[PDB]
Amino acid sequence: MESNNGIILRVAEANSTDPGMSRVRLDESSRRLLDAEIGDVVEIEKVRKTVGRVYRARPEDENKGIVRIDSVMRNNCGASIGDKVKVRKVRTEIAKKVTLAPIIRKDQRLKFGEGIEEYVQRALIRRPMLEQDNISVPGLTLAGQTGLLFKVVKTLPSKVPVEIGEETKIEIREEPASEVLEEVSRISYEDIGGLSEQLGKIREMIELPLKHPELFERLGITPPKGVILYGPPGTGKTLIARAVANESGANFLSINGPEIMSKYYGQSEQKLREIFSKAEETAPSIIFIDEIDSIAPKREEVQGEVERRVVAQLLTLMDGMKERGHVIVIGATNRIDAIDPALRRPGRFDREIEIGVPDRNGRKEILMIHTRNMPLGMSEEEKNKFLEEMADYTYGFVGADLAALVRESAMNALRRYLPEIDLDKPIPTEILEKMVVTEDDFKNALKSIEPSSLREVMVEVPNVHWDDIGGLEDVKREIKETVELPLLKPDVFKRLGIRPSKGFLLYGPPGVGKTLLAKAVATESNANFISIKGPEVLSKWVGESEKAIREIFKKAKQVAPAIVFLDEIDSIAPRRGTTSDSGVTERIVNQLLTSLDGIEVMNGVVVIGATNRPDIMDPALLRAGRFDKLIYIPPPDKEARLSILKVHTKNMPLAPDVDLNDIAQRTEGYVGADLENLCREAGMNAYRENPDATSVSQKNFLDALKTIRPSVDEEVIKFYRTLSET
Amino acid sequence: MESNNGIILRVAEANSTDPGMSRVRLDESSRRLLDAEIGDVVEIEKVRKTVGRVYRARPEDENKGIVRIDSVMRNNCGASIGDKVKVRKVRTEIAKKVTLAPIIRKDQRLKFGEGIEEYVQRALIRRPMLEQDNISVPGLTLAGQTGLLFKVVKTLPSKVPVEIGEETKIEIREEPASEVLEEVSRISYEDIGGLSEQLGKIREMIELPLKHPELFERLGITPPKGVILYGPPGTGKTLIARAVANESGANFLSINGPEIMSKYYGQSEQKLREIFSKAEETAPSIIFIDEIDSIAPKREEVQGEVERRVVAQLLTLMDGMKERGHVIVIGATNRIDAIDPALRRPGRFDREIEIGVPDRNGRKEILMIHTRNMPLGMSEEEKNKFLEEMADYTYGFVGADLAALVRESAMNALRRYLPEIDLDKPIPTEILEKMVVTEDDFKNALKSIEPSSLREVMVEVPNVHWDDIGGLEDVKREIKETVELPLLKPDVFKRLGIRPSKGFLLYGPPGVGKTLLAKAVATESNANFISIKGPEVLSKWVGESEKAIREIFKKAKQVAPAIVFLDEIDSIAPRRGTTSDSGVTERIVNQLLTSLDGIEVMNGVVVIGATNRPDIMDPALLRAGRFDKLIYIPPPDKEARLSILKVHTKNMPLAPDVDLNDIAQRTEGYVGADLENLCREAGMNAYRENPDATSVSQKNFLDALKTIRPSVDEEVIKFYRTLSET
Repeated sequence: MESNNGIILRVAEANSTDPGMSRVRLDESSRRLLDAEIGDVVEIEKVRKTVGRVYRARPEDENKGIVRIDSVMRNNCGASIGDKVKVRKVRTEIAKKVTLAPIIRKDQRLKFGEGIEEYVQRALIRRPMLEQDNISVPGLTLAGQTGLLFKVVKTLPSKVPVEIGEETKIEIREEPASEVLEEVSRISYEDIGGLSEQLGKIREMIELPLKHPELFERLGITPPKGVILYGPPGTGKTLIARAVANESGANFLSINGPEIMSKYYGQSEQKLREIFSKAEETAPSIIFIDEIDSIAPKREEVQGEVERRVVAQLLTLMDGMKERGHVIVIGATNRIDAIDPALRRPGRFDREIEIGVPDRNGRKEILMIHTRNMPLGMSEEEKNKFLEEMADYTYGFVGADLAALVRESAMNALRRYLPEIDLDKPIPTEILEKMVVTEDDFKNALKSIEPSSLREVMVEVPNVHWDDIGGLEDVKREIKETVELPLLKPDVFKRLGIRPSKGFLLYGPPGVGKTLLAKAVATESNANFISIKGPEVLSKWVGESEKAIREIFKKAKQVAPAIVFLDEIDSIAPRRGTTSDSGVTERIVNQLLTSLDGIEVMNGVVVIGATNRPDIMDPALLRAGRFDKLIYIPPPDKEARLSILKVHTKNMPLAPDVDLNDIAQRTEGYVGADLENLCREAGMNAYRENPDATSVSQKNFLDALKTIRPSVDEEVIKFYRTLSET
Repeated sequence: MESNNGIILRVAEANSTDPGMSRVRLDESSRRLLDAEIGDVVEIEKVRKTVGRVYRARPEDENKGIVRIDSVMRNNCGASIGDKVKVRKVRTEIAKKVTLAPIIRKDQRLKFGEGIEEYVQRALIRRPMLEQDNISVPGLTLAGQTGLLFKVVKTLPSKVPVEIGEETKIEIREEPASEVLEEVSRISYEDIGGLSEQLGKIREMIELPLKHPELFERLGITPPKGVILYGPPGTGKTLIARAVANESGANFLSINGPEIMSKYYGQSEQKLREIFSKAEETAPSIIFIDEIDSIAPKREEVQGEVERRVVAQLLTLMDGMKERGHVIVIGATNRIDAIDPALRRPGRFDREIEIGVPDRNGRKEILMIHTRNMPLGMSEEEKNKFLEEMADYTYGFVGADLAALVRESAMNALRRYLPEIDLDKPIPTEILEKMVVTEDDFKNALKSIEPSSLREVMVEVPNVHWDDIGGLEDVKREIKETVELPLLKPDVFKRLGIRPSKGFLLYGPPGVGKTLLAKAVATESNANFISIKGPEVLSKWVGESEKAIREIFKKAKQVAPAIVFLDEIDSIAPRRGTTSDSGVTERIVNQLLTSLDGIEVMNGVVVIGATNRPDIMDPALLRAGRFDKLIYIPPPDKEARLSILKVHTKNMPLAPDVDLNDIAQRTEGYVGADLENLCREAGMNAYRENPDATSVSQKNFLDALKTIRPSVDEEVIKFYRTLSET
């Protein structure tokens, strides 16, 4: 990694795709170590003396220590993670003409198209080029068209590494050419969109079984056997295992279930045994069984004992290896519930990896992986497409869905462009210029979408703060003491001999904006936001997943610290019946008690219940340890309402035409959720299509005032006041 | 003990690993009978006329006739536990130069002698050594490498024992040490701290077949043929057996069934015959079948000719015993009902053993086995390496989880250490010196885990006494005569005509601390505790474990004297529709009724029911002969409530200005739960919620009065009484 840089620099993976390639991100403080100015061309040289020369370029968030590098340069130079390099300031000259040839292995005799306008011109923008070095220019969504690998057979400035500005003619030969360098179809970690933390968390964790073979194979420590993967597919499960294989240098051997179901009675097992034994003798290699869940579900529900021994044998084949051949059996599955206890015991698989559906941050990264093969990407075209925009329309979808989604974006572009022009056997050059991906390609691609999976609550943080919602400072001032302090002050409550409580219960009028109260304490904690809505219980009540509902806490336990917020969950108790068809409880209700009582009072997880109809609960949540603290949400008052109105209403334009005091007298009946609606509705009455300098007017508030009904009654406020007594 | 507490003694194992491997824990009289006192280095000579020196040490629980000593010195000399030893105090000698060599197997040429400064130079601890001594030092990296073993090839003083002072120079010649040996890495009795009574039983069972100096003619007993193990495997389960072989010095054979079941019809049998034949030349030896579960599962479920011939071959192995050459048969399975009736009966397996799960303690003694190899001799950080603080957190898991947990703990530390430094081919000293353990990594690793516990009940005895909860001296005096006396005075009963009762049923308001009432008498009875409650019972229902309900009594029966406590048995009957799906009855009650009638009270079991509403359920549990005495728990009262509050206030700081009499008299319609929360909620007001350093105040108990509200109504409290009258 780092020698105290300026010569040996730590290599990282580009968080962007970068313009072209040779553009390489460095830090101002790091740029002084090699002593040059941005825009300069520097050459990085390392083991094998395989080289490329790149640009000194901007940082973004970069720590002083890293260098964001594209895997293309790494693949050409074969750079592993955190390698050591020799960099120096080099004088780069002007090219005259460079003779290139496509890779026949990857092409298979397809593209004769003339790329002087497209590939070449793109290559004419400030790209250093090396003779006898294979380099690629991305872009061009698939017609059969990618950034195509071009090895330099000759450069007119013979045996001189040179840079191509915009004058020179790059030479497209199309002549067959063969090299040793690997087909880049074998991927890199960067090719996996995933997430940062997730991919990283999995990266260094999947890094340890190998670590790296080069300087350290095994001296201290030791391998912890195999690995397991969970969850539905991301960009892919086979891709994650394969990306680890390619960069690591170990051979990649795919073992799947259907191959075992193909042949029986020693035909598959001997074939599987041979491939297993062949993997070690051919090591380094990666042994990966995806469908093991299908072959080894065993609760003894399946049949064909001869089939059970086969996988129970593959388990015995693993420990037959000393871990001296440097190969790992990597498992994968959709669910951990399917495992046989044999897979569970250490010595076979002791490692656990959860593949979750990447958040918008991940889908934002997946947009880049696709825009690497196609135009129209953020900063790729000078017109900027902000990645959060496209992510706004992707909900819980994965890479395979985004790919299929982008595949349709291009397919539509194809469906429009090509058929109207049709085409012939030769691929014209013109079609590549006319080809333009449009923001509509996403629109028409979004027209076909669907979730394939069952919902399981996920982490997030809002922007809410105490000021973002007004009123009720008394309960608010208490929430600080309840949640934040046990996290920041675990050692205090020991000296006090006072044992805190796990969680509390918010109860008050229906729909006070109770969700906002959770979001407020959520952002404050700077932790993850987990809210269990009724509909989620409904959805999980249909699939008899009430089991899964307990993993929501388990998930909260592993991702801790987090705040698990239970909304309306109380309804489950009376749902079938309170005492009617069930006495105090269901099998679902006890699950909350199991996880809540089992976990310690002070942990990274914070439990918050919310019920605005608190009596229909069965007593379980009321008893000690079961949500002890009873927190009542009283309705806002004339000052809070005035204070809640002023906060939510000033997020848009405002004018003296409507004032806080006069409207406050008009609302005695509305909670945080209702008040914010009045502000929007009043603005929906006026319009800025016809001239308006403000989004609100007193006449408009009076219109919304008529629409909304002061549903509050001192009667409905009495049940809570009387109920807290009973 | 041993016949002589003087020079001649018996050798016993160190119960705590301790730094004292080179030290020896020595009783106060045993030293006096020998000679001198604490502070003297001693020379020990024993059977085989091999010697070693050590430093003595202070007793705590020791009895004169045992000197608790490490396996290192014994394994170095090669001695087992129970051998006779000649100990004396001698001169403290010193080495001018000393040699040490690593093991070949452990190395495989992986360490060239770097590390001299971090280990040995720091290893000069004034630990008495011997000529050609084999010394073990802890250290290095973890991820699961065990203690670092050295052999002394040379000590510059010619053929004399020495103790290591802190000056001397040291030689590492990169020379051989041993390519073969019985090591501490090869496991020992000490490495497992969970077995206490079980390990004891195995001794008479392994010894006599190994024989031993004490017994040959074998009065009574017999050469037991086989052994069976139970419980989740992988933690000690596989290690226990191979540990009995290493310490017994017998010849060990590990058997893997699926690799035997690999071959069919005559290829497998000869392999089995060879494993058994192999045990004949080594007879007496150790046969261990881990896969017996998979080898003979057949209750008539799975068919085929192979499983009957392989077991029949195993059944043939039971007849092949000459009994003068007797070899041990050990096996591992997750239950007894899994194997086949032929093997269950004597003549093949006459010994069937349950291997349980560790307690917070039991897990703690598994930690020091791991901590032995962990750096940072002691922790001032948060949790001291007196390990009480680390062990108590978890609901608890087996050693494999702790191993993988601490295995990843040192890994989390490595993640912060190594990736920043990385390394080159060599591993210098400073790197090993800089890195040390940190408890936060154990917590970060605690967040990545799984609850290996599936369905089961660990038992214990509580600390609750009658002082923890006061009031109702009549019921307090009643539970004593009902619980204790059946154990203490069953004979007084028969002479005068009364017979030991069956059980009694507690009932009263919810959350009065009724869960503590049983724990209170449980401490007085000094018996084992069992809690039968809904979340646990329903957990059996989810897994259709109802048979296990009977196993709880049977398990409480083998570990008896024990106490079983049934609360929440309410929720059991109605939730299946006591009156809804049947008239009064369900299946689960039959399990309790069947098991309740099947057990008996001379087995050390105390049947205790607890019910909030003794009506809705079946009269069986209510009728006498199942639950005899009926006990109503009335609500706390001022004078008793006062004492209970005095029990709470002595756990936290206190001020004179607060008086428990007045507030207790301001409190009405409350159970013990509200108050134990009250005192806590009050203390929160004074010190932290109001951010001061100060002890509580009367306003705080008044502030809690505003927070707390009546729960139990005086009218229903009368209803419970009238309800009981009927």
